[PDB]
Amino acid sequence: MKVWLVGAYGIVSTTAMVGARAIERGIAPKIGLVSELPHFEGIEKYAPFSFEFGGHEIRLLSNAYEAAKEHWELNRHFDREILEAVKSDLEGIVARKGTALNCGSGIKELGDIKTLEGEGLSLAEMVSRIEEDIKSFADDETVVINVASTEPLPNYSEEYHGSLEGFERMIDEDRKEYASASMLYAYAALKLGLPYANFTPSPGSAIPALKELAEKKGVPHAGNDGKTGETLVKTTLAPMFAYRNMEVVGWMSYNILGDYDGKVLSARDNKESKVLSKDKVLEKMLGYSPYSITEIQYFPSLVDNKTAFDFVHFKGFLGKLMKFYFIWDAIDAIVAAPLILDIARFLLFAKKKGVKGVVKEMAFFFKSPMDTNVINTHEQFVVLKEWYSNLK
Amino acid sequence: MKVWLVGAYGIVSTTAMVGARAIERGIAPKIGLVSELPHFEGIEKYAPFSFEFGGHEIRLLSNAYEAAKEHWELNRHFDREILEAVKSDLEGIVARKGTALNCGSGIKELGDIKTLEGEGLSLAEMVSRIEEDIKSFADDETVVINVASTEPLPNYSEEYHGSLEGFERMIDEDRKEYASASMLYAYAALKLGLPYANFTPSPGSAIPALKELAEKKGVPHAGNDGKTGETLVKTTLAPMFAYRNMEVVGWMSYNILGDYDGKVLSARDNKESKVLSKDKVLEKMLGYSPYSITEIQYFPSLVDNKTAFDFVHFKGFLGKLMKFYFIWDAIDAIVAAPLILDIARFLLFAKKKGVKGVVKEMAFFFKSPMDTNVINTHEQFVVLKEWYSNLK
Amino acid sequence: MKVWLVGAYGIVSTTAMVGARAIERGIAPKIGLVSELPHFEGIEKYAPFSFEFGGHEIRLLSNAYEAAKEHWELNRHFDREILEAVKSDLEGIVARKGTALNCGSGIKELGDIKTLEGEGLSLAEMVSRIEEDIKSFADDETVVINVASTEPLPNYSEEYHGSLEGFERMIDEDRKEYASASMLYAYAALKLGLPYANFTPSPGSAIPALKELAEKKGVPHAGNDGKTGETLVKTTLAPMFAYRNMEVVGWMSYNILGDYDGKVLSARDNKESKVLSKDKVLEKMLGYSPYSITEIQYFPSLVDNKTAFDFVHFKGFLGKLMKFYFIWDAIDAIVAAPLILDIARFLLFAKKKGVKGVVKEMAFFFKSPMDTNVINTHEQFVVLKEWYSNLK
Amino acid sequence: MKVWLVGAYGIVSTTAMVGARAIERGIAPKIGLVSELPHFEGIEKYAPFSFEFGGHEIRLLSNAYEAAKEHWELNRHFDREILEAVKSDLEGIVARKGTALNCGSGIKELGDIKTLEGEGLSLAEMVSRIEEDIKSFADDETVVINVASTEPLPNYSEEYHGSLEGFERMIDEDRKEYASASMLYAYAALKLGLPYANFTPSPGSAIPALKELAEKKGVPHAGNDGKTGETLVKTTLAPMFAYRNMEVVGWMSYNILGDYDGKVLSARDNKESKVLSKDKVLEKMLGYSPYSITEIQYFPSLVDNKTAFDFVHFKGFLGKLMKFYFIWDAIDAIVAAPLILDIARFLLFAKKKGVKGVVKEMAFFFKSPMDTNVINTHEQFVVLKEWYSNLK
Ligand SMILES: NC(=O)C1=CN([C@@H]2O[C@H](COP(=O)(O)OP(=O)(O)OC[C@H]3O[C@@H](n4cnc5c(N)ncnc54)[C@H](O)[C@@H]3O)[C@@H](O)[C@H]2O)C=CC1
Ligand SMILES: NC(=O)C1=CN([C@@H]2O[C@H](COP(=O)(O)OP(=O)(O)OC[C@H]3O[C@@H](n4cnc5c(N)ncnc54)[C@H](O)[C@@H]3O)[C@@H](O)[C@H]2O)C=CC1
Ligand SMILES: NC(=O)C1=CN([C@@H]2O[C@H](COP(=O)(O)OP(=O)(O)OC[C@H]3O[C@@H](n4cnc5c(N)ncnc54)[C@H](O)[C@@H]3O)[C@@H](O)[C@H]2O)C=CC1
Ligand SMILES: NC(=O)C1=CN([C@@H]2O[C@H](COP(=O)(O)OP(=O)(O)OC[C@H]3O[C@@H](n4cnc5c(N)ncnc54)[C@H](O)[C@@H]3O)[C@@H](O)[C@H]2O)C=CC1
Ligand SMILES: O=C(COP(=O)(O)O)[C@@H](O)[C@H](O)[C@H](O)C(O)O
Ligand SMILES: O=C(COP(=O)(O)O)[C@@H](O)[C@H](O)[C@H](O)C(O)O
Ligand SMILES: O=C(COP(=O)(O)O)[C@@H](O)[C@H](O)[C@H](O)C(O)O
Ligand SMILES: O=C(COP(=O)(O)O)[C@@H](O)[C@H](O)[C@H](O)C(O)O
Ligand code: NA
Ligand code: NA
Repeated sequence: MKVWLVGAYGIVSTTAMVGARAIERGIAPKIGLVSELPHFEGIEKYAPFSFEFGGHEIRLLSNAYEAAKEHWELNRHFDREILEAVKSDLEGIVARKGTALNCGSGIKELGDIKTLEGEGLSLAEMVSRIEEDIKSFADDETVVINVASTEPLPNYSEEYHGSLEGFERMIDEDRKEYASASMLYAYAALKLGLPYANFTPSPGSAIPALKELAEKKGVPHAGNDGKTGETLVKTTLAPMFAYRNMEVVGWMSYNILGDYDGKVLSARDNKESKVLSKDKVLEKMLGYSPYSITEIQYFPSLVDNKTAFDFVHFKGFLGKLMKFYFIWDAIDAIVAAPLILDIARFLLFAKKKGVKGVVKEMAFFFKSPMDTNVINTHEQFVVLKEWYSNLK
Repeated sequence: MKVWLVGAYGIVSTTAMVGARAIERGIAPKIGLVSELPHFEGIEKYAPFSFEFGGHEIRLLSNAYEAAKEHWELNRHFDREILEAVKSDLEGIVARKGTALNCGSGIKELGDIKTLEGEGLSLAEMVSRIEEDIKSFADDETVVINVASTEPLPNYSEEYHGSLEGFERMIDEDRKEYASASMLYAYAALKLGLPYANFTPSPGSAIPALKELAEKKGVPHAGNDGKTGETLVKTTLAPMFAYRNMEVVGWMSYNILGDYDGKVLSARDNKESKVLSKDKVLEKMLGYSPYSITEIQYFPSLVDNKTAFDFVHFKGFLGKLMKFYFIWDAIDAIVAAPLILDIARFLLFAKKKGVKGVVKEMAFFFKSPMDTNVINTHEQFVVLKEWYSNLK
Repeated sequence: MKVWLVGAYGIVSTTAMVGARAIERGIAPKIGLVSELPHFEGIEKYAPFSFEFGGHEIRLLSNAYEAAKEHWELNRHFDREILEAVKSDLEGIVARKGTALNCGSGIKELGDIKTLEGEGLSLAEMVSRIEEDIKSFADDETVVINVASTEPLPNYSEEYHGSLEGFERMIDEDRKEYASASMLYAYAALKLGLPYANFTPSPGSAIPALKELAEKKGVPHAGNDGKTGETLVKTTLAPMFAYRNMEVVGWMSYNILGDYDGKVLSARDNKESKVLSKDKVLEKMLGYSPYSITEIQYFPSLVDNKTAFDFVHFKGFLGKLMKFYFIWDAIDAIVAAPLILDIARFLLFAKKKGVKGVVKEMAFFFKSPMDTNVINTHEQFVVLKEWYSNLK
Repeated sequence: MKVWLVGAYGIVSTTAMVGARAIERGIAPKIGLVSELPHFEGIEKYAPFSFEFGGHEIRLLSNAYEAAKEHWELNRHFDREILEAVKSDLEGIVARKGTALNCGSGIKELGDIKTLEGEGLSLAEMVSRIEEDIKSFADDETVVINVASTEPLPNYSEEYHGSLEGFERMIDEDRKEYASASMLYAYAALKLGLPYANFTPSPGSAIPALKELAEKKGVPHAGNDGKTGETLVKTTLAPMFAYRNMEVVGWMSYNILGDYDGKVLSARDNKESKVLSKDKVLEKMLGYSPYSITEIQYFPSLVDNKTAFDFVHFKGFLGKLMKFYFIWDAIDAIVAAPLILDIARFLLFAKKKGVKGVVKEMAFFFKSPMDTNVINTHEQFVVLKEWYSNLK
């Protein structure tokens, strides 16, 4: 199959590229891959473990191997012998110039970038480069996945976002003020009839205009925002307190990381998309809102080794309060990269099975799942198991 | 309804007594009570929030109020104004002299005790005092719940434990070597046709002899071992790692507490029942055994404020290892006492609905659930919800 | 002796009042009191354990007992029987109306307040009420200690703060823009010849104008900012890494609390004084600056039970990095209140021994010690021991 | 200089070998080396950074490079490029066959071993091989350092250990029952006039017989037991509580590690030396004994990445209790290896400066310092600074 990756040279994207190839050459286990659990046997009939990559980037380096080695140099999150083995394959992967349109102040923190909007292109001219890049790569087994730096909350507009006819009116009128890059790549992929997922809290295809386009074109799509570590624990453990009829009176979630993700998120406008996504799950699960605080801070020594400190204060019998603390220490790229490969395969499955529009049953992968109030990790895992069985 | 409590003067038992009454007088919330969740509406038709207490003890103090105040003095785990309000009610609760038969070396740590076996009674003569105590209290809405100090692993015997006819042959032959107190109280309650639950890792009714008696007499029973804090988190979080296709390579669980429970468990023979119960859940959920360590140590300054430190080392994509840590800080009596009241009400429900034998669907309350391989907290909560709906 | 307390109805101030009296009535141990360590035997010759209180407040409640009970109701940080025992004594303590001049936006969070500036008084008229209040209370064994809500960083001015003649020119010209309440109370106390300490990161007497006045008047003074929990651990543990020739590459300090202190500090202008004070100690001890982050967030369920999460990332032999984590769980009022009593006694000692100006050797009590680069807790404790011996 | 290392192929020993050479070839920083702090400038006049190695082992592998690579393969605690750079140097280091005489049951856990006692040699014949090995290597700038697996507590004997004349009577009588390997290597080194340090809690030279021999021969010696991580924090932080007049009511120290050290310590007899050494520091610093628990457990996934969980429960003002928690995550070999090089250089310094007998002023390096009640890390660091200045 083919995966077009937005933000192709990022750490999640390149680790997924590295892992795909290492697994295919026989030199790495299949750990981490949900699509490889026993419940999903038979998936290889529809979406075999077999990948070619392309993508869009704004940080142009020469190819995906150079990009993979840069992140590896700082992180050493897989073995040198893997990097060497997949070098040749990755050196053949060369990203194309994307758009950082309205992606917030945090993009400054990436250093040397080049973008389509920086060439003076109108929105319509931009959309055409993007589509030309994707379609020249795409086949009948291609999916597009956004792994780009998180954008800030967009300037929402009813006219331009609330219908597909209004969204295309935006493009025709070149009204950039209301377009963000994640929407343009989503639009390009759905217009081309490719399945799409959004791994980030950017809006992507999560506006009605693009949901309406997905249904009309008969294309499945999924999102938003990879739920990979601290928020995974949150949607696993919060349920325990409800099962036992306990009130959660406060939940603190404090995250510190470095590398390119922590750097963009060091900016206040970019940080807000991610924080809101992480914060808001509590109410949806419990029915009420405990005093929550969720923060992300840059901490460069940690590089991609994001660490999360959480504290949960909660009331039990007779009203007495009590305390639970947890600390999560993981490489972000390691818990996210297999999910990119899972999402790609499940999208292809859903595509081959006639599924259109939001695949709400992929909520399990995401912090902010489209079209569903199923947040609980256990329930999400049941829904995804059952969804697959119903279509298999 | 009536609850006969084995270990009536313990902290869990007295906190439950205090809480029952405080709730009934209107001065405490219903937090902590599973049986008060919205899914279980209508339960009050079969098991209203309404309790009278009695029980067996070996530490004879004058009454349940003196016993409640002693634990309160050290713990202050509810307000003085609650203690004052429920004083009169508790002063009417007076335990009867039980048996500490073969309850292990740790019983020395309780100080001044008096027991039936210490009076020279045969097993048959013991069983008769126990039954006479219980039946003089019991009505058609009575349940017996074991909350006594944890016993060591028993000397298991096929003849004497593997059939009801062999168990009664033990009693007739006065073969004490093979009887433990928890089995004698279980036997007494089931012989009398009362529902029984075991809140501790002692054997209780979890031997075939007594399971066979429960079916024959048509009595429901449940157990074993309240799953209340660290093991609750364990059966909630371990699933997350399986959902994501991660290998758990080691799990450490280190617990330190004081008061009467930590004191009995300071003994190596008594400690083993509890440790095995806490340890063994991992395999049952995951399919394989990570390197696990589970310890309990006395730490007197903590009194009933058991604190648990856990560390989970686990492999993800590409085999890279990663770390999760958690610390649990709660009053044991506070997370256990509402469950005693829940178990009592659910037993009465099950009784009134024609249920006999092990109520496997009460696994949610227990670390070592009888007759079931459902360990996962989420699944256990679904089974209990569904069980109730099917009988309501 | 007498202690005039600025912020008399706060939690630290009232807990110190409660504790003083409980100790004097014989019903509480002397734990927590540095001045009661064996090295300081003989101090009772100069500063016996014997206290009368008065003070300034802007939250006017009826008396110090009402104020003590309000904090106790939420915190229960000492026993009911103590509160009852010291009730009569505290009911005789009635604060006088102070000034919240330029104390930042966070003062809104205290609710109902009344202030001298709110009466239209000029600076000179304000200074006169303050001095009249203090002098009508003061004797030859009186000290004034600021325990008021933390102010923001002041508008610093060379003319008005850099000399005593320029500071009094400010008062004569009624130039409020450049005066903050903490400076006015410091000025009032030093003008009256009373020793002064500042327990907060407000400026207080830490401007040259007031240091010059302290020397001229021959009055000892100390500050700034009680070092009581997380920053105490910081100045104790950071040294370990230097002793062992390790580079600290990052130190995160994340604090969450509620009650009146967390509420005022929830405001960004007020928060900054405290954060800078907590943050800046690292460089002073180590010689260089690790990447540090220090945050304070409101978390109301915790009330005065401030909890601190810290993480220290550090390099060792061969450059390999490594991790230390700590979590501090304490009642702020409990670790601060005995130090108020210690500071008062040590000030009186220093006064009776002819000491004038900044008592730099009291650095041990403070996060931002005036006139000293001795930050290390061990060194600070040696300096204070030696200082006392040299004057005893 | 030369360092003879007992347990030459262990992880601490080989990491120190690797580091020495990497530093000398210019490719690693001097971080971790106390002897490289600015206070110790001029030490290179007496003990330059310049090392040749030899040693005794019972696990015979071909040479020190093979041994270094085995630990590296599991731990990756320095870079591959370092291992490659120092390969040739280490391949020239070949250990000689030592003695595991009375080293406890845990030695079984090392797998394939060969020993002098296994050849049938008497004690006197053993002592002669050891001395012949050491003296054929030794020069006027040689030191012997024990880094061997921890032994159990020895069978102490007044006759055979309480005097040098009684110790040699043991050797003459071939009374093995009373000799342990660590004493034999200590004896061999001091008889040969070499300085000796003991990095482990084995007895080594810490018996009067050998202390008396050190004085008589005029040889300096130091020990016992590298204080490197959790116990370093303990002797740094415990003082804070005394400085502030707080009672420590309980301290739990729970350690889990794997590799060869955790494996030997998995045995109950070997574990006890280390646990007692770690536990007993509290009383010596504070004056009294808090309820302490100190445990070490094998946890193989962690290899040499020992992790320590500690909890400190302590009383403050008014008697209110409060909690501090810490977690230490470090590679044991990384915090210990530079200290071997420091100890060697400081021993040579002390030797060249006429120092004889126990160098009590090296207590800073050790958990159980000989001939001193100075336990506090700060005081220990002052003593070592001052000692060096006095002799420089
Ligand atoms: N555990 C994880 O790593 C999870 C990551 N995320 C999100 O996934 C995304 C990727 O994470 P990382 O790889 O760690 O960050 P990264 O910064 O290393 O990778 C993002 C890449 O996208 C490129 N990029 C940014 N904006 C672009 C645009 N508009 N068009 C084309 N390329 C663009 C950047 O040059 C960079 O190479 C981030 O947005 C992050 O918030 C979401 C949940 C969890
Ligand atoms: N969170 C919790 O508190 C949980 C508790 N458990 C178990 O529940 C039991 C009760 O816990 P606590 O109330 O904390 O302990 P506790 O020691 O305060 O209460 C037990 C009481 O039972 C009495 N007793 C002991 N053996 C007896 C016997 N053979 N016959 C009659 N009375 C006897 C003792 O005198 C004592 O009053 C313990 O076995 C504990 O292991 C199980 C899971 C969790
Ligand atoms: N561990 C601790 O509790 C430490 C506290 N601090 C500082 O000590 C101070 C006292 O702490 P808490 O008692 O917890 O806070 P609190 O808010 O309960 O007490 C402060 C009191 O001062 C009053 N106040 C505020 N501004 C005033 C003014 N300008 N004039 C007169 N009264 C005024 C308020 O009405 C309040 O009653 C805070 O500034 C805090 O930052 C410093 C280090 C540590
Ligand atoms: N942070 C640390 O690594 C600290 C280590 N220690 C002690 O330092 C010692 C070394 O630690 P590691 O290198 O981690 O362990 P390791 O087991 O990898 O190294 C010990 C080596 O000594 C050899 N050995 C054992 N007994 C011997 C004997 N009687 N004669 C000659 N060789 C013998 C073994 O074959 C092994 O190669 C251990 O005793 C440990 O308890 C003490 C404090 C801290
Ligand atoms: O999106 C998330 C959060 O997902 P979670 O790890 O909370 O499940 C992460 O990628 C995020 O960028 C940082 O790791 C976090 O420290 O802010
Ligand atoms: O039975 C348990 C364990 O249940 P868990 O809190 O692990 O779910 C507790 O009652 C036990 O006695 C101690 O709290 C534990 O420290 O040993
Ligand atoms: O001044 C300090 C800090 O002193 P430290 O406890 O850091 O030694 C505290 O009073 C502060 O107000 C909060 O507790 C902290 O969470 O911001
Ligand atoms: O000797 C010690 C303890 O020194 P500490 O790290 O406590 O300062 C260590 O080498 C020990 O072998 C283990 O790391 C510990 O987990 O038992
Ligand atoms: Na860690
Ligand atoms: Na806590």
